[PDB]
Amino acid sequence: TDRLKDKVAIITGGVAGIGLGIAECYVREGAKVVVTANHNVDGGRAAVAKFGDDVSLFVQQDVSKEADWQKVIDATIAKFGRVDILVNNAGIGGVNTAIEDLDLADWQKVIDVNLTANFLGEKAAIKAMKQTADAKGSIINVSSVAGLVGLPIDPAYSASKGGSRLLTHATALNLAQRGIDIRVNSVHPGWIDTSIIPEDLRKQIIATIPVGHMGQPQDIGEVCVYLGSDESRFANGAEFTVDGGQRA
Amino acid sequence: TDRLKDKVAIITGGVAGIGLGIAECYVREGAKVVVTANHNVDGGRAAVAKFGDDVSLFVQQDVSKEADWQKVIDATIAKFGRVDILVNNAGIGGVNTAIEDLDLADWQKVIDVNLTANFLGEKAAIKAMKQTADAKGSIINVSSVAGLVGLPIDPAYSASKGGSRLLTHATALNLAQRGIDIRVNSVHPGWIDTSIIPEDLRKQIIATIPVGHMGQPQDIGEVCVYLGSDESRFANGAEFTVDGGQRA
Amino acid sequence: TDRLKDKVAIITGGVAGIGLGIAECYVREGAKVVVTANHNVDGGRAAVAKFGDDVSLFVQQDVSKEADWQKVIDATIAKFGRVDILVNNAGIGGVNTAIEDLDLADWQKVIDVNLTANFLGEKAAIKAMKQTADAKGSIINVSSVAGLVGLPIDPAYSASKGGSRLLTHATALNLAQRGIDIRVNSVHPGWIDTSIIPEDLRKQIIATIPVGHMGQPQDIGEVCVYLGSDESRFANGAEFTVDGGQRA
Amino acid sequence: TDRLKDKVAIITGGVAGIGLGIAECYVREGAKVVVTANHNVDGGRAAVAKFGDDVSLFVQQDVSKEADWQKVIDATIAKFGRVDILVNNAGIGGVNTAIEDLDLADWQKVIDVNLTANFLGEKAAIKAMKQTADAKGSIINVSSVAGLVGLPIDPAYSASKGGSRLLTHATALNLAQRGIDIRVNSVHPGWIDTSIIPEDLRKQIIATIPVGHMGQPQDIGEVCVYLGSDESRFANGAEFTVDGGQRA
Repeated sequence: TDRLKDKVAIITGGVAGIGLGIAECYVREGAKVVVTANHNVDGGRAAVAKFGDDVSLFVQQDVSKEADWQKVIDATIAKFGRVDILVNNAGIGGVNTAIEDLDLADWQKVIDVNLTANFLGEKAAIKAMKQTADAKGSIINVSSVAGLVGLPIDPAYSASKGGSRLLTHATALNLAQRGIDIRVNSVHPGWIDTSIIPEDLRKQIIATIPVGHMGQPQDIGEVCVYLGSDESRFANGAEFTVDGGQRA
Repeated sequence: TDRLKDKVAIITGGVAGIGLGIAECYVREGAKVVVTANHNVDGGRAAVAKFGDDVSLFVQQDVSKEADWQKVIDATIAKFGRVDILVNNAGIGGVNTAIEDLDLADWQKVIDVNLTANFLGEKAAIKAMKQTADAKGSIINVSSVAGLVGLPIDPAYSASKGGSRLLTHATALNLAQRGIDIRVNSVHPGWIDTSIIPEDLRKQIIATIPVGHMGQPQDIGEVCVYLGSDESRFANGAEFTVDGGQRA
Repeated sequence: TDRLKDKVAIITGGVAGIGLGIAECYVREGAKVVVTANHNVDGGRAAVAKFGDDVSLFVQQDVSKEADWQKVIDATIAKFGRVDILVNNAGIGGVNTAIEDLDLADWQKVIDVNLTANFLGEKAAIKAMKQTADAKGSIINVSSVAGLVGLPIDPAYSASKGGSRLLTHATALNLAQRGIDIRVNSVHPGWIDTSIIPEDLRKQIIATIPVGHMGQPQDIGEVCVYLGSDESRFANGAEFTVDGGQRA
Repeated sequence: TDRLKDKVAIITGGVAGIGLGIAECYVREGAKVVVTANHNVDGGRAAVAKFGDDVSLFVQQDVSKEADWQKVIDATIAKFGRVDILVNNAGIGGVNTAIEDLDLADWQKVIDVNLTANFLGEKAAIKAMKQTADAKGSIINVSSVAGLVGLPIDPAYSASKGGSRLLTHATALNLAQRGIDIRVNSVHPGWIDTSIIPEDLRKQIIATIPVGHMGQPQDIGEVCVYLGSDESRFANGAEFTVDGGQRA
């Protein structure tokens, strides 16, 4: 049995790191994937060549732009006929700079990409699900437990993650109350082994993970398979943490 | 499939309702199951007849009794050679009344069966896992939405479920700190339709569920497959809520 | 009395509802209060008139505008020579629409006023405290219950209060890590009786409050007196909920 | 102008450390106090002598004992005529024992004292408030953020802390549904400097506190003053954390 047979999924930030692991798990389970990225178009070439252009498609996308969402939706439908799943995975990370010295622009950019872009994606995926999937679908909002090492001191990153969490709740409820079978859940990765970091951090990172190591990207992929499939038809407005016990 | 190939699972209260659902999903994925019940001996025979002698075993068990835990471990190792997964699913409602009118004995029964029994089981499962499974395994405490938010009609229940949720955190961390690869996680079902009730009560229950219908036992089963299998190797000390939006 | 003796506080949204309640408690306890509004000079005059001219000062303020924070700060130091306390109480609801039909401009306006404004105020206040109070002080982010559980009718409000909440945690830790004695906490009001409202809506709001009645504005002020004074010197990065049991 | 004027409060574990801090704040604010202790009878007599026996009383009490609860209630009414506040402060800290090595008797002891005792106290206090204070009162369930220095690894401590959290919510709700104005809330102390400890232990402890220092007993007493008075009449089923940002 292929757990995502004929499902069509949009995965933002989908050609590198965590998003790529989600794409790999999805393709493995029989799904068609549209993977997107703002700048990494060669990442898109590589993914499509890996998966095959019959089951995968790359689209360039800046998730902060309302216009690129319509562009991805149209490209997804044009290629695959429908939209069943949105994985909002694209996000920018946390920095350790003093809060009183943070420029508005740097704050606003994080809010745009980590929070507002989730809203925009939801809105776009919901319309396309009502239009092509009999108002049925699953939306997954991905946000790391910690996006900076040690204390979550990045006010922008933390704020946008907190925003994303409640967005998920409110959206699942906003839909449910009008009888629309579109589930919205959040996934919360701890520390995944993708980007290399200085050893005075990497060792300091692992020191914060009870199980003594980092996750792989497919760890996050596996939970997304669950949430994307009808195995999770009664999971809604909920938070799914895969963090090696980081915030236990 | 076989997402649980050659895993041996103990499932307490596994012969009816949610527990039977978990057992059905487990058997589907190639697991061997030991299902237990305190009173429902005939439900247990029925389960083994439906699954088969070769992959299932019924052991009568009062989860509150320390000796019954040793009994199930003994029977499990004698039958299947090892213990890979414990699902603490057995539980009891509690006396619906005014808090200050609750008898200590009624309070204590609920604590005994919903909380202390979980600890007894973790302990028994951990020893069996170190001895027969190279100190690898997965423990799932089936708690309740009532361990996340207060249940007005039954505070002993709420208390016991909030306790087993935190027990889950501590146990996972206690194991992880010492390098032991036994994961502990909690599952929080909302309303699952498992019994006949008055239509008045059913309406009241459904009003509290945003999606407007109770879940089914296999909804819980599915998340338990994910948690019991190696797919969730980086999920630890975490809470998995399947409640159709109830506490969103 | 005199629990806030010789303290100077800026209270945004300070001339009506919750904020006026906070100001009333603050004045009562010996504080100098700079209350602000964006479009309520009439409100700001009655407050100033009733508090006196020497204990209260009114300033027009758009909390979303970075320039107005400077203006308010400057005028507070002009009048009272220091800043000890900031109460981020200004906030707005949004459209009560279906999520897929919410215009980005409506989303953005809620995020600007409820979330980004809080960050702007924090920057402003931290700078003023560093120089005019020996880097000691208290910031109180007035979020809401909507920042703890989802508000179906307003996903942007939920997202923003969820954001305010984590912003609080992050800001408190950012300052503490640098040995700066500026505390940041959030307060989460449930339903407080401010507007006049129709009986039907009243009855159905009161239906969701376990204690059977809305709170008063001074209920929020009492918890803010505590958070503003040195009685709470060890209260940091925490959440303070006064909601008549609404999210219990 | 005294904030707990004429109030009668029972405070378990109220003769040393944190409990004594709560007692000090309470007497300062005009309350009459009954402080209790299991073994520390000398401390009990000291406290009453310090406060004066016209405003205080000491009763020996094992909070796990149903009968001792009646004893305390009986003595309180005998001496002060009524019961307005209960502070459940008695409690055992945690240990670093391996989960699978923990004896049932050791587990049970902590459950009895840190969870079941809160239930027994709530039960006794509510009856007394109904009978002598017109079904008005305030109940405070105190449980510290950490029971151990490092990771929360003590299963019994964590489980009882989890259960008390939920007992607090459910009890508040159980009462509110019957129109009974007894509020139940929890208070969560961080590390409080109460005893002589070795400097390496102090170092490890402070390492986990973001503000870089322990609190003082009266930090806990101040928040308890707020909760015990009518300043917090709309505060119910809620958790108040005073921890220097320890779990922020």
